[PDB]
Amino acid sequence: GSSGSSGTAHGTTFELVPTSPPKDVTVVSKEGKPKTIIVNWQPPSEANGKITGYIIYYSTDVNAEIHDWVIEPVVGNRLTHQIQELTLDTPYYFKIQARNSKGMGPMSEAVQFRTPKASGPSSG
Repeated sequence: GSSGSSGTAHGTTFELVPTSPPKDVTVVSKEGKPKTIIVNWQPPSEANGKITGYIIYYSTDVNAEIHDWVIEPVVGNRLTHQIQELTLDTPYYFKIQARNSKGMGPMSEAVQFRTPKASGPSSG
């Protein structure tokens, strides 16, 4: 594997951010609430190191610069996130990433998910 001696096995001497995109990227819609949607995902196999949290990006535009893209930081190292108060009949692009004690990594391909539609005056 590599060349080097061993002695002070007091953990790692250095960490390497997750330079790999997440897996199990799915985007569903809330039951009853069209303006609300749930985004699930899973940690990458590489996982050069450990995990502490995740970040999701979403914006009406797709060609827009990450700068414009909003940052939805997830707490409790959660693998799922919910976004309410959104627009209907509009193509929204979502992105999921993995960040650890060190930092964040590369974002996955833009997930195009067409928002649902309100069917019936009843909801709840």
